Amino acid sequence: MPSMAPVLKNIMPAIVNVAVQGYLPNRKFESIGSGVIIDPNNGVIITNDHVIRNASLITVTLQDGRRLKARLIGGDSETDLAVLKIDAKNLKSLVIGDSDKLEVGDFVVAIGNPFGLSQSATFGIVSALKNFIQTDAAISGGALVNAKGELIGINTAILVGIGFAIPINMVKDVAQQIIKFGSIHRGLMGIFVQHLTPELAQAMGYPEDFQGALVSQVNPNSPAELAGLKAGDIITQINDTKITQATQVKTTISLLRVGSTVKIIVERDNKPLTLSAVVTD
Amino acid sequence: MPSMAPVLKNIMPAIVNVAVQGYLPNRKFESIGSGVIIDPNNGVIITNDHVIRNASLITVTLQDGRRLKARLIGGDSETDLAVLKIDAKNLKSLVIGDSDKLEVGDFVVAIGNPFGLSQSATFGIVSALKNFIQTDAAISGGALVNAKGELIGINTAILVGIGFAIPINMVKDVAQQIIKFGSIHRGLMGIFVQHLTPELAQAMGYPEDFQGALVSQVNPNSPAELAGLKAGDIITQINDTKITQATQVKTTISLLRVGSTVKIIVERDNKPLTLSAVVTD
Amino acid sequence: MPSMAPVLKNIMPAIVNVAVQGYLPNRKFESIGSGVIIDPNNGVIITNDHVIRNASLITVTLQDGRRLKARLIGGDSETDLAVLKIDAKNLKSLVIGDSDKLEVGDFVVAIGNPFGLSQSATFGIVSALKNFIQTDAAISGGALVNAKGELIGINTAILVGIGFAIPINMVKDVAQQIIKFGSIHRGLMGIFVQHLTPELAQAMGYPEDFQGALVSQVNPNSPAELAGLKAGDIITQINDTKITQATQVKTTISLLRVGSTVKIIVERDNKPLTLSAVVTD
Repeated sequence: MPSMAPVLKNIMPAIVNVAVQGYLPNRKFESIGSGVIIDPNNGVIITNDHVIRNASLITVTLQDGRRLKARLIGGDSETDLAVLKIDAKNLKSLVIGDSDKLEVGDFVVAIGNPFGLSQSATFGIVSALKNFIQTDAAISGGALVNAKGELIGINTAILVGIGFAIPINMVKDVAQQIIKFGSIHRGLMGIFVQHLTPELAQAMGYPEDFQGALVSQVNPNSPAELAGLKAGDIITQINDTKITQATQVKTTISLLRVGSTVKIIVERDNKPLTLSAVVTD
Repeated sequence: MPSMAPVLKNIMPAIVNVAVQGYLPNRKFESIGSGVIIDPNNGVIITNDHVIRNASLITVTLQDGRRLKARLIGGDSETDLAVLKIDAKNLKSLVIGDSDKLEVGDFVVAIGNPFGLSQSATFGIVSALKNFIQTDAAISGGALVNAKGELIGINTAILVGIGFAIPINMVKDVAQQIIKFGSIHRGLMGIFVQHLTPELAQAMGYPEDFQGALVSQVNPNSPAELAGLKAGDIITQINDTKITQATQVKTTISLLRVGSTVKIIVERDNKPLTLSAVVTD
Repeated sequence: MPSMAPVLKNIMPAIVNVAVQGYLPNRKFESIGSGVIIDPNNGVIITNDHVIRNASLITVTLQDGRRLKARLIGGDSETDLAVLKIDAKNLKSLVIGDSDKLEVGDFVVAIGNPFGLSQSATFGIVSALKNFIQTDAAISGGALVNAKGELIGINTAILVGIGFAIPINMVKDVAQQIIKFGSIHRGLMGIFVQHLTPELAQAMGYPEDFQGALVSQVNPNSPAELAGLKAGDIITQINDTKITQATQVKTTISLLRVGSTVKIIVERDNKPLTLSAVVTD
């Protein structure tokens, strides 16, 4: 008589209810969702972008009951993710798997905490892997877990029998990014860029006066890594455009069609480099 | 290649289709549902309250085909349950489990008989245990069964991916209650009360002239059992109110807020007793 | 940690996307579905009737990517099935099971290819076997497969939690029929009839001038097989009606109520035969 309770038991402490006493910008509301703690030490919670939208107040009911004060570390509408910290003790966490293992047909359960007093679970499979995960489990900002009961995704209800989650890998990338900066910008060919602060600039033996976008992380098999591009590079110049702003790469790129051969001047180990690169529909 | 057919085979005889040739009170209708036989000897069927609502006629198609005459033993809108008896032979029944075992994540199948000629089955898990069972199996008055294929719930469609059932324990409580009386009233802190008939009154060595509500059954861990209250007690007096009516306890109680310290004079073994008790939101 | 990926891997080559550049009869459209290859040698694809409805163009994206030209071999609105051929090489196919094995409760996965670039999978069980298969897997013209990952059905979305498929047996019957003729007519008591062409007529040692409907295949336990009727018979005469047209059997039959004792003069091995037969509601 197989059952999913055995693993569910294990992975439900690390689920939190989330209430957002917010006003609606120039009428009150109370948006409420669920969330998940990925670091128990630094007490990091993840949740939906849209839940903490317009948040004046941010409160996290633990599973053991501890109603709490949360802090918006950061957001990512680009993937509806959102990072929070709660200052607290005796916090339990359960395992994170690796999305890269996800086959379709793999069994999952979507878990949440819609009412703070409690739990909630649905069942289906990985339906499709489009960067969405698709699933026939019913739907948010909660855990998605595999048949081993490992945290492999985070749930995001949007616009039926079609659940939708975000891989925990992609979700770790934005989080850890958002933690380390007012972060997560995303740009060309699966790369993550940040602002080259003076403090960074010089930290890397460069000058404070020096400028570019800072390639923070290049995701493998990205046309960027293909283009020869790595983390710690400083895009000085996409084509004719002097890149001295981090969000230029994007606005710059967006205004160029697919099948177009682009020249990124990166600045690595104190020397310029053109990089043969290519845009893709 | 695991499958649920093996147990389903076993537990489908005990499923019945139910047609209700009723009129609609001062236009005909024919409400139709499914039902389940819990006692094969006394030929007891359970079903939904709303199906037999306005029933002039009550007919039960067996699984083997025997269209039959049923009798409304009793109802319970309070939990949409409803108890019927069919006078008949060679009746088969399958196992009843224990709801108290139900973990969330546990696999279930919801079964029915919407067309009398036949069968119907859905799949999901125990989602939440609020006194509702929640489930992602699609939806009534039919069996819900565990992965061992045991009868653990009864289905009740109300007002999406959210099935809803009633635990077989709770369902046995009301049934066996309804059988033994024109029964099931429910009242304070998970207790069941009935009318102290003369016949009961004296049966318990009391007088016929004697009055109170008869505590018929106190459910464990109820604030009542906590309050010191047991089955066979006769609530003579909640607070200032002389309880000589069985439904007083309720109307009496309902008109008192939560966190309020209440005095039930019970009459046990021929002596009065105050009981320190407490209401709860 | 059981999972369905292992079998899904195996059975996804044989899934095709299907685009129908059609006009709408006296405005363009592009109806698009999924389909499945049942014969890899003759390159036979099956799909929905309604997808290729009004098809001016018929194109089949393979799973490996090969966009292709298809040909409408034939249709069957009577069961929404439709048969196509694509002229092509290196084509892979996965196993076909036998619907007759299908118990309710049996696990299935519904698979498709709604976007040609890709895959898509849902999960449920065989709910009911009415000649429809009912299922709680979400929904077309795609594979339905058992827990052994065998092709046991084909999907057909019509007019909620109620998927609907057509058994692969029934689906092989119409296909192989449609292949061998401008075929599939269906008629009395689970029999399949075709036009007695001269070429057939004489092929069976008969005359070219000779006429009747050709009983092409009598399905077992059909009242026809019960009526004494077999494949290769030539219904010369249902009752008073001279059957010399193949679709007469139908129009003939349809205009006769249930519980009526019918006389089919068949012509077998060059001799007439009345057959005692019976219609059924």
